[PDB]
Amino acid sequence: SGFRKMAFPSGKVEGCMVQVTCGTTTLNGLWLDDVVYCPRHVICTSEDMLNPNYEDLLIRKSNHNFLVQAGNVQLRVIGHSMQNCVLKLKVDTANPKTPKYKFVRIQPGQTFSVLACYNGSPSGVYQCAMRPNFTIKGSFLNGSCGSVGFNIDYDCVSFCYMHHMELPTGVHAGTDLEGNFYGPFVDRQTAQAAGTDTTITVNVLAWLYAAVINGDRWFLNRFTTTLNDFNLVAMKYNYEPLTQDHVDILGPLSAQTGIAVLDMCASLKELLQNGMNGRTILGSALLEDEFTPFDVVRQCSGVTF
Amino acid sequence: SGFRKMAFPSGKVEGCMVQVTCGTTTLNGLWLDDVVYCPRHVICTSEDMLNPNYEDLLIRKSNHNFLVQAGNVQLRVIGHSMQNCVLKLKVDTANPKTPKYKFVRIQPGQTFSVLACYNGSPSGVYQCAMRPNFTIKGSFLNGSCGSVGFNIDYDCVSFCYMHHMELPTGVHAGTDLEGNFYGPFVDRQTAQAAGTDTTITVNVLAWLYAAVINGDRWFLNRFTTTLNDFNLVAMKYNYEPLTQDHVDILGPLSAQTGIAVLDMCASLKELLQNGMNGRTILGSALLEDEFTPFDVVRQCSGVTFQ
Ligand SMILES: *[C@H](O)[C@H](CC(C)C)NC(=O)[C@H](CC(C)C)NC(=O)[C@H](CC(C)C)NC(=O)OCc1ccccc1
Ligand SMILES: [Cl-]
Ligand code: NA
Ligand code: NA
Repeated sequence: SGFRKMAFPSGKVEGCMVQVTCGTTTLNGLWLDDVVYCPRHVICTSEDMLNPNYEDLLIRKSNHNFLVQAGNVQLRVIGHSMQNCVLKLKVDTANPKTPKYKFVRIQPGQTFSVLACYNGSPSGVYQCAMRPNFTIKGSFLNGSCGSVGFNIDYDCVSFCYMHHMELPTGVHAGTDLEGNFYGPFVDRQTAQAAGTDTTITVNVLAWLYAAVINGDRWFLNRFTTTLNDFNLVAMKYNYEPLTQDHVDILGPLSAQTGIAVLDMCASLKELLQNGMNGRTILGSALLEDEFTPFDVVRQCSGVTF
Repeated sequence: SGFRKMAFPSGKVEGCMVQVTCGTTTLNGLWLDDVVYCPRHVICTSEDMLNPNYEDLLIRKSNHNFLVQAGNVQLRVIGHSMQNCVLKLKVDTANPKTPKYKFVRIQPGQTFSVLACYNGSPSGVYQCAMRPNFTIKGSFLNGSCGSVGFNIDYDCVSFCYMHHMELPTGVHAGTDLEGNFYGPFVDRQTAQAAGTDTTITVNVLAWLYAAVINGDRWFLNRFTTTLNDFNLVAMKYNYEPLTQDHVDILGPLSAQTGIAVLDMCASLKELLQNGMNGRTILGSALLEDEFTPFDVVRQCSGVTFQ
């Protein structure tokens, strides 16, 4: 028993992290097969970052202007190209530690593990969610750009996030590994802000199921509701709408615990309307929304990789 | 910016995890150099879990009664010995993935990463703290025994915990890597219970300093306190006593933020009295006590958001 914010084991990703330096800028790169992926703003000076013309800045660079270091070994760059907001540096050696992997783009509300890195060296690992406002509440300091987020399935690493920037409220923005930003953000030093966020309803419900599985039941009640009635409450409390697909996805947990989703929605309805009355759930005084239904099933059944 | 429960990258430990089987019992082992470490209760049988005589159980085993599997490879056991509550199986192959490592026994309040494993394969990684009552609040299922806790400050893995058991409140108990339990617990299924737990005061103060570093001051006040008056109040909320050692350890965070330690103590006193009035601190509505002063300096900027 027990329930913790749990990240995937990071070893398969650790073996892919390298240091990329261009001019005075050093950040992290991801070395897979014979290509190193990193943020394209590595080629910028501070002057450039105000209003960068990335097409123009890139032609001015040669393969020897990119210094790529895997541990204490320099990698020789033999080509360079841009894909959206990601730079792709072809190197002369395929990474022998390349895991089975694919690039995926995730949806808001989905969770992933972040391997925070500095100077090409992994430093920490933690679990995040893509927020509805397309930010992540990460923990990043200067030099963390190029750190990546991922999920694992059996032996396949699904890379979903590359870190690019911090917004004024202290939350973070980045791209998929094909260089497309999550959210309405750009890689230039202009006025940008996180939009108003909302709470991920289906994940709160998943975590209430985790609580019941771990013996925390005080919030259960005799009542049920309907999707329409509950979604009017969700809107009121800046919760994401609950769809029928969400209900279907929670089906397993409903069957296991004997609490129908709309039954649990009646519990969440009451928690939103009344609060927790001084009590806690799984050690939290807030309604936690960064566990997905899959995360709950995976942790409570001990799936391995 | 930001503040997360941050674990160490687990790869160095993943490369050491193996499966150990004796009889019908399978759990995890830790393969370092030519030795596999695992909980000695792998040699128990179902009928004899209350009062196992481990010396008598072990003398009846040969090396080939232990099946050690590293991924898809069977390792050959060529010797065995018991050290306290850990079994040490000598194998015929040194682990080529052995990191630089050491064994350290930790004190209550210290934190570490756990790599939860089943059948020698990793499931996930998370942060824990050694509670004042010598338990940890982990996430462990059947077969998780032999999973380990560790830190990796400066590219050396310090192993500090090996998982052995779950107590009735759902919390967890285990040993250091020399096999000595944390706390008064024994590897027997006789009735045992964790002591009343308390909050790790020095860690709460560290986390309040982290909040200031990251730009939040709403919880501070104009007051101060003596150390003794603080402890008289904090103990009424089941907080651990704050010692002069703890005050000294908080010095660097006090210096970076300009908030004297006993002034932060006065802030904590008021928070215990008032709650948060609908506010949060670093994304929490409770006072967090599983970040150490060392953890805050590890994760936070050296420059305060003034
Ligand atoms: C090993 O994988 C397993 C891990 C647990 C998380 C399940 N450990 C054990 O099975 C362990 C073996 C004994 C010999 C140390 N037993 C326990 O952990 C046991 C609970 C299990 C059966 C779920 N706990 C236990 O016996 O605590 C003592 C006790 C006894 C009676 C009443 C209260 C407490
Ligand atoms: Cl310690
Ligand atoms: Na109900
Ligand atoms: Na020791």
